[PDB]
Amino acid sequence: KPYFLEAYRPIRKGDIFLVRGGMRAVEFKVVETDPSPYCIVAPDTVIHCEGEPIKREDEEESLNEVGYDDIGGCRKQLAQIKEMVELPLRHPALFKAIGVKPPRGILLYGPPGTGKTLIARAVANETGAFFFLI
Amino acid sequence: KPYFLEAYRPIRKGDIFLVRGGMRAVEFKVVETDPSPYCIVAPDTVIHCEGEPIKREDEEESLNEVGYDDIGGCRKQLAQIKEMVELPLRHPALFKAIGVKPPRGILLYGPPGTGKTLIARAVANETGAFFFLI
Ligand SMILES: Nc1ncnc2c1ncn2[C@@H]1O[C@H](COP(=O)(O)OP(=O)(O)O)[C@@H](O)[C@H]1O
Ligand SMILES: Nc1ncnc2c1ncn2[C@@H]1O[C@H](COP(=O)(O)OP(=O)(O)O)[C@@H](O)[C@H]1O
Repeated sequence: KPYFLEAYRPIRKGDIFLVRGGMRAVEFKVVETDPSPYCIVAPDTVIHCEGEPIKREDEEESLNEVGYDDIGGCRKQLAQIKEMVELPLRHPALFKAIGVKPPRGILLYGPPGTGKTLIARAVANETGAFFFLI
Repeated sequence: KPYFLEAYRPIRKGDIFLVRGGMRAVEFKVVETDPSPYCIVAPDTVIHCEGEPIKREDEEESLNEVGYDDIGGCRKQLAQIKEMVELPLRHPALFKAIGVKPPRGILLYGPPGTGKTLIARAVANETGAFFFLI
């Protein structure tokens, strides 16, 4: 109710709109909309208190995963990495269309607790590339 | 006799009131009280000489285990450890009820013969958590 209030948030059936409170981030999927396809939420809509844990479908990647929005203070090097390794993953057929040598090894050095593995996992999640840890 | 003397100690059947002397601490359990449930002790009560070793019940934890009363001179560090590890050990469900990171590793540095394992055992006995030694 606080979230929908003063908002008139548009919403389509199946959306995963997320709410935050009680220092926890819970996302509620709208399963059914009486009109279709989408609807505005109005304060005059009776509200429906069910609270059942329907398990998430396998195919979607949970919102639990990290992204570029979960890191701060390393914008310059983050942009460097993004521009360095954006083409070989989103455009490999290109790299087979041209004769050029891409990088095949990267080193990151800094004091511990600076967000290195976090950066690697964020980059992996944000391009769909398979991630392996050693 | 000297302990009940000048005392009128309140006493209920089954209590483990402890007596100390002869450079040893022995506790005598009252198994029978002629009136019930509790009573005061009086100098005019004849006394009974039995002195038989009935073995202690399994479920109760003996008085041999160390408590905070056995450690003095380290009040600050003991208070720090208590305030640090009271919640996770005695309120596990809460930490699942909120998103926060508890500590799962502690180091204690000091010269030998200062009572570090003593403190660990005292805390373990005072919170009822299982204790393992390596
Ligand atoms: N740049 C950053 N922005 C936000 N959080 C960070 C950053 N760097 C480290 N952290 C925090 O550090 C934790 C992970 O540490 P990590 O980076 O794995 O250590 P290491 O640097 O040894 O790999 C995360 O919980 C994260 O919140
Ligand atoms: N408050 C106290 N502080 C330090 N030592 C104590 C205290 N009370 C008793 N002791 C003594 O500490 C000894 C045990 O210390 P110990 O466990 O060997 O410490 P450490 O493991 O650090 O060497 C006992 O023999 C006991 O007499």
